[PDB]
Amino acid sequence: RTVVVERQISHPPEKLWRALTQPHLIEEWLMKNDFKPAVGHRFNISADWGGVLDCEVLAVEPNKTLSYTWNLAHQDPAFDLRSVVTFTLTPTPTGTHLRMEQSGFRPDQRRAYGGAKMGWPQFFEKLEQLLD
Amino acid sequence: NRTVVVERQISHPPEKLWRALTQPHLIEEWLMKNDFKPAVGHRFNISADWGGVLDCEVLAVEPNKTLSYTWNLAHQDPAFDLRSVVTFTLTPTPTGTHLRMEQSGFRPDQRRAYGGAKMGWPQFFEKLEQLLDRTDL
Repeated sequence: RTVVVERQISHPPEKLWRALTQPHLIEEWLMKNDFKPAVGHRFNISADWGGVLDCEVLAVEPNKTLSYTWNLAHQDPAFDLRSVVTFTLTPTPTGTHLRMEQSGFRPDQRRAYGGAKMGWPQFFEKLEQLLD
Repeated sequence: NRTVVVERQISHPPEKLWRALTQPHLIEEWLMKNDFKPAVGHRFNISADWGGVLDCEVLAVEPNKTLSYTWNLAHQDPAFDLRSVVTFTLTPTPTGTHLRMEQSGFRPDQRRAYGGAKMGWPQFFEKLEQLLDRTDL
């Protein structure tokens, strides 16, 4: 299954791009992370309570495309997530159109699938609030 | 090995607080998704919408007084390989209940984990107090 979220952002691509690629900015709308805009770069996204995700930068195309894995190794197949998250920025007259595609959810992971459709909209809201 | 301690004075009776700490649908309100059960040895998970998950096991249960369970996450990187015990202690007071949360098991090589819990628990308790107030008469 794939979770897709799209939104029209009222800011230029460069400004959105920074909020998507700078650690301290990502942390504002997302959470703690050691992200770096370099293909092959491995990093983690974690929460203050201990939860953590394992990621690797897959593709980087300044102001246009950003993709990285978003996984968690777990003995329980229901929580053993392997996915790809890809941001696609499309410049428009008023700002930038942003699409997020997260792929890889298995039928036995409704929890992760559902949590993604619920959480991304919130993550986006915090991102827009940040840019505003 | 360090331990995180957080205390709060809650303006609600111990029984009410106890329910919010032991009821799945209530725990999810201030904490997150879970399949908790007030039974010693019971294994469960606490998971987030973004994919994060913790493996837990009930260790001790003393109605309206004490509650303890493991709070772990197996990870290849020792910085994230968390192994800890969370224990809640309820002490009846004239205006409500005094709550203490002790989470021990933090290794000296897990600086980020220790600090995250220090400011993470205050956030959870804030939502806990909010829940107790909105569900009050």
